[PDB]
Amino acid sequence: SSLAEKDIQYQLHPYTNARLHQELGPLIIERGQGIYVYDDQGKGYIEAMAGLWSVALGFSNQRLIKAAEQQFNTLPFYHLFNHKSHRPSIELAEKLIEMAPVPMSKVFFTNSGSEANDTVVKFVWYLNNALGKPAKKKFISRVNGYHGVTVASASLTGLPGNQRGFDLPLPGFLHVGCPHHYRFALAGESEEHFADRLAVELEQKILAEGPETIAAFIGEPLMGAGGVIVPPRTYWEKIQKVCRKYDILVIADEVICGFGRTGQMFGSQTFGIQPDIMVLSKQLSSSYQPIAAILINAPVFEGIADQSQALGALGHGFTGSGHPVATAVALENLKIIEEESLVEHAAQMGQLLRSGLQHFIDHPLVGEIRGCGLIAAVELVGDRVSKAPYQALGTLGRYMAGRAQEHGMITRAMGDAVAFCPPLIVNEQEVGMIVERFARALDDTTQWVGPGG
Amino acid sequence: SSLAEKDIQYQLHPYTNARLHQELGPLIIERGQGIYVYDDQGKGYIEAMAGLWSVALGFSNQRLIKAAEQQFNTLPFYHLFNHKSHRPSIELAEKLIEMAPVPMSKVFFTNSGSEANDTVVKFVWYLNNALGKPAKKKFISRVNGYHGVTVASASLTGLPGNQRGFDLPLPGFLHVGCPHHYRFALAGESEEHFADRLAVELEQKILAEGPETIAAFIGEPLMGAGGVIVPPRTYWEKIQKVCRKYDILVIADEVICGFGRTGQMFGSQTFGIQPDIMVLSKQLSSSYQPIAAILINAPVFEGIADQSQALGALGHGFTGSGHPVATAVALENLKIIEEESLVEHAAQMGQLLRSGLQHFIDHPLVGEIRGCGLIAAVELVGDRVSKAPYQALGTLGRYMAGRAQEHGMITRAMGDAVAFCPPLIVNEQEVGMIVERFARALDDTTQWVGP
Ligand SMILES: *Cc1c(COP(=O)(O)O)cnc(C)c1O
Ligand SMILES: *Cc1c(COP(=O)(O)O)cnc(C)c1O
Ligand code: NA
Ligand code: NA
Repeated sequence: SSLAEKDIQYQLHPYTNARLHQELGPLIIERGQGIYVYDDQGKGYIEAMAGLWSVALGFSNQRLIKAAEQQFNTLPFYHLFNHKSHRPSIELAEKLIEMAPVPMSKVFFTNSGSEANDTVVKFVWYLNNALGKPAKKKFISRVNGYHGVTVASASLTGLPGNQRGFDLPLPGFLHVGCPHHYRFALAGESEEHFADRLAVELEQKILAEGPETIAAFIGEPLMGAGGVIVPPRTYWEKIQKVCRKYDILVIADEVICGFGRTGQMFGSQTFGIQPDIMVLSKQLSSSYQPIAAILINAPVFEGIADQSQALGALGHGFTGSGHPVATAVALENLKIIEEESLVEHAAQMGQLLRSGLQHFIDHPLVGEIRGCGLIAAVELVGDRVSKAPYQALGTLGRYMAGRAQEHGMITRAMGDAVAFCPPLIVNEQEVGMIVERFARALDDTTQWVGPGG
Repeated sequence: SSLAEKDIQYQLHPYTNARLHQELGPLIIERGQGIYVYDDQGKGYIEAMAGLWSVALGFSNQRLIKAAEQQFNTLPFYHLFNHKSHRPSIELAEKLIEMAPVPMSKVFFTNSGSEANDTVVKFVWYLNNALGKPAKKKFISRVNGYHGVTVASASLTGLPGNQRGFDLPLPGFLHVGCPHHYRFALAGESEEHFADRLAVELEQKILAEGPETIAAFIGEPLMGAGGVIVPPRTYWEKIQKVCRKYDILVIADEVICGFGRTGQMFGSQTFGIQPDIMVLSKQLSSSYQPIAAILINAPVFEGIADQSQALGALGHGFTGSGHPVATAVALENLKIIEEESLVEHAAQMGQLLRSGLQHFIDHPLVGEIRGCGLIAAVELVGDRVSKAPYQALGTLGRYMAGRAQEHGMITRAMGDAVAFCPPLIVNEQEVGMIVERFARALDDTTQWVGP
């Protein structure tokens, strides 16, 4: 049996058509270095997605690899249960609290972003029980938001592909509108008037459900997996006013935006969010180890702490919570981002990426070019006036991502939008090569469609 | 400014009283080797729990550490989404399918046991929707079962500490009896008659709820975190007959029993279980990396595969699913357990542990000694005739576990029981030292409770 035949025989793949997988088999990735990965045929690709929006320092950072070795040879596993602790969890918790964009009290560690958001749901229910508000339990999130895949975190998620066939969302998980002006604003509506209408939708949902029943609002500052959706001017200001009016917690899901993706250290800084709770993962460790972190402010911590005393202990934790190798690698990762000024470098490389894509702004298949910092998308359309797709919605995105792969670049299609999220270490020539491979894929796609006009 | 002060300032601890933590601070563990860990004052402890029921090869296995280094220097991260793959995920999936105790079709990888059980809930809902049985969605688990801490997996869990204050369980997550003869059998009742009554309870729950509404039954072959509870003779045979009668999936939660804990490779082998689905973690990697695995049989795969075609793709996955460093370490871990014959070594060390503890069967505070393979527990009581606690349930267990720590041994209290789950590499004199530190803690506890 070949390695490809064994893959087909033995693995159920995430985010894959299992029947199509039995016919086509895998694309096997063998090795990586810098911004590049190589398949088992020796073909090289720029990883323009940094894997899954995550590999901040690229695929061969020797400082992360040596940090792992040193921790393995000291203490390769221990836990944080029943007052037990270890140095790497303590030093990473200190660094995260001291770099937070608003005053924060404590860190709780998990393996995944999905586990982290699931834990935030439990901690908010625990808190409101502790404060004697047993009705204050409902969550509000947005259409096309992504918050993970557990029964609870996939209920917060607003992408139908995460819910159809899974009996989700659960009761008490509500959704308001996707803040994408290009797709959901009225003809001739300003960004500010769109933001007004979204803030009115939220207030009317709160009043309809009963304000006393609404615990929390969760959002990505900029929505990643749902299409690199930049919210309209004044959205976060007006949404937070409505939340503060009804005593609703604001949760910033920073799993993609965290650690320099949007032009500042946090999406909360870029978009003027003052959250009660932050969720972090992905670039936290450059995905070299599975780890996520929850930051909670003083009021959230004090209520949980009171209830943990009354009930004997906090009845929650994962075996891997604060894993000493994962925390050691994340701590070294954050030191490198600070020491090499990668937040400022990423902001400069992002201006070059956006300028390169903007040469195609009057192309007949280019509907919108969006992003900020070092995250971007180009949304393709069959018709710029109607914004209608070529053939079925998703046809241009799938064709573009296939052509990009042929031209030695891995990008991700989100319907008809193709994404860019390269490693923070990308250099000026490499940004040039990313835009060149985009341009070759667009030329291929244009010849296939034949726009005329 | 001290490391302990920083811990108090910045960390919320799992399974901890946060206010008591602000007063006492942490016990900081600095380093480990073999079966030992050491605190920041240089004091050494036997890790009689193998960390969290998990560190099978001990705290200094150089083969696992080199396997990690080699994978880091090749490909330190990639994913399995959208047909992408990599060698360590493929070779581990092959090894897990070929070593399975019943015929299995496919592996799906997660980071944690909690994520794995949560994923099994979603996959069973997805399957029954695919088969046109939209009502067949309810799960049955047991009192004192432990299946993890997500909103869904803590609903499967049967321990009140995991549910009180969290508004759990969710609707459609049902619980039948804990199969613990010492606590729940009627006066006189044999193990076989206890098993009969538990099988009748399950059948009556299924009929009361509507058989067409019941998707799955989940159980640990023996219950770990809920008290090291060995089920009575004939339990698993009779429960499986009832499940097969109403077309109910049997899920074996092997997160603790997996890879030689119970005297055979799997708890399913020890207890004669033929599951449709298995869940694995912990000893899978000796916890050197966060990883868990779901094994599904042919019928479960064929239904999920058809639905993934109809809906365009399987709308489920974790960033870390099949992480190449975690899969590389787990693959090397399973090779070592096989090459060093640690299933048979663990079985021999387990007989020594259980025979050593049995010397204390007639101690006035010992209610029950239980175990199988290299997992055991001693339950203390304030009165052997009534089986009543001293003061309140948990008072003896808290004091016992604290005295064991003073005597250089880390054990875990489960109410008034203390647990034993040492690394599989434990040697004969090390088992002797574990029993001796238990004995010193028991002497201390006896003098404390006093006349
Ligand atoms: C990727 C992601 C998650 C989920 O993280 P996993 O580690 O894959 O469970 C949650 N929120 C956002 C915004 C994400 O991008
Ligand atoms: C520990 C455990 C789990 C949960 O594993 P985590 O990795 O801590 O989420 C599930 N089932 C059983 C039987 C366990 O012992
Ligand atoms: Na470079
Ligand atoms: Na050491």
